[PDB]
Amino acid sequence: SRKPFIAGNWKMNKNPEEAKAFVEAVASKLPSSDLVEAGIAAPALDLTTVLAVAKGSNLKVAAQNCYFENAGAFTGETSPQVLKEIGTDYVVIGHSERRDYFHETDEDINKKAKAIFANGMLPIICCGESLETYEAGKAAEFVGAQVSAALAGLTAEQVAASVIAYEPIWAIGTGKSASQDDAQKMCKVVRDVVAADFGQEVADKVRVQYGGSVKPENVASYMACPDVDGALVGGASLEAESFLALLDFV
Amino acid sequence: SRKPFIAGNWKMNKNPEEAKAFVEAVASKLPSSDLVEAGIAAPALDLTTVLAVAKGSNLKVAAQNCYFENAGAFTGETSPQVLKEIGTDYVVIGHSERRDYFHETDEDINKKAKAIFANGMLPIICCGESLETYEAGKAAEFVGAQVSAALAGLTAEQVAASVIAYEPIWAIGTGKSASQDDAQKMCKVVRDVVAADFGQEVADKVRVQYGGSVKPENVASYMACPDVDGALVGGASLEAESFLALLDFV
Ligand code: NA
Ligand code: NA
Ligand code: NA
Ligand code: NA
Ligand code: NA
Repeated sequence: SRKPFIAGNWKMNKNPEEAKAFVEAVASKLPSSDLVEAGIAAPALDLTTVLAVAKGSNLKVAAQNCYFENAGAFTGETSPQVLKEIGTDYVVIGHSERRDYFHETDEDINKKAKAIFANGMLPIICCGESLETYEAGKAAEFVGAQVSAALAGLTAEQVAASVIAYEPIWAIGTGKSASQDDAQKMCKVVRDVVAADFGQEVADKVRVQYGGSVKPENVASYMACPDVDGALVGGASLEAESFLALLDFV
Repeated sequence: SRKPFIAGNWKMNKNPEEAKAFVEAVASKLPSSDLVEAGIAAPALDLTTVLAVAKGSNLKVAAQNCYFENAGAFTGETSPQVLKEIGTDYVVIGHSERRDYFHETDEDINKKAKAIFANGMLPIICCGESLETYEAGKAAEFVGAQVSAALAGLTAEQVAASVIAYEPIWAIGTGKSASQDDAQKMCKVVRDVVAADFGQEVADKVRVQYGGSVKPENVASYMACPDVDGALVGGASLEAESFLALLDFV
């Protein structure tokens, strides 16, 4: 019985005042912690603000990226050590946008996952295949390799506590649309990979989120699929009213 | 009559409480703004804390990097619009470490400079040649090209208000050392390219910092160089006592 987890990725949106207003509007109105886990991945500029207002609530707080060293000569980078000290719960890593624009590799993601656990936090590891890979019938192999690479070297206990988010990158365009069948098939691809590398017992504990489009009238249907344990939500997490609406399924 | 500018680049160091304690120890002890401009480039996690503690002082506040769009689907990026909204003065762009680890290009830097001005802040534009380029005898040409690429499209008034930091990359972690002679030579190369592109009047206003090994014991000797207007200082800016000691040359 894996606990569902809806994480809202604000991406590069909101200043601290806007972030503050959002958390004040949502933190005290989330469903009970036993029913669903709810969190926000906020910009680094906004984190201390989000954490202060989220204090005493069930809203989990995630960073959108971090570097793989605790400190040093890495101008412009966010430390996982500092993230932990300020009270951050999760760190999103390997998001499609970072693997794209910012050249992040499987090796960087693996290093980040290790750094995040070394700093007592939990990673939300993103994966997903391109349109080209999808059209070539290679989604399962590509995603499988990504997942395996990211987890290599973690302990069984660390794997069991990780979150993995599957993004259907191929469905961003015009002529492609993802369905519940896609979410289920791809979330199972992730879990089977974890099973092959760490065993079925570990695989059955790791949460796998769907990162494709979910809406209030469909979120429940997607989450009810056997291998889908939550959602990494983009645009719909930017408004309090919209984010809260995605927690209705519980 | 170019006002000297010492900027302490903390790089990926300090949590918010550490950042607050530092500002508390240096804000009220800085020299008059008429003598020297003093700033701190702090991690994004610490910026709101630095800004609030520095409020009312003459301590300038800088970000260590930002993206070139105000908002959007850029997971993990720091917005220049939010940097302005919180009150940031400067943004360091093109630092050697980012051009290295994150493959940042001259095109990225040019877009960032424009974004920074569009948002009402000032850039600290970093440049500098590799050991290979240095050994090839092509330092002047290489650095000149970086400066020209970074400033292309900016107005003469924007260039006059910009800050450019020459980093002797060939003498950072290579077993080679750079001296006051290299600082003067290379800071003049920078100013000469500004003069060529925007006229000598503009060039005589742009502040060119040195980004090599500067310390309290030797800062005065570098500042005496006619074309050196400051320093973008790393390790020596982490301790309060040491940062203040970089400001006593006037
Ligand atoms: Na499910
Ligand atoms: Na300000
Ligand atoms: Na190096
Ligand atoms: Na050196
Ligand atoms: Na000088």
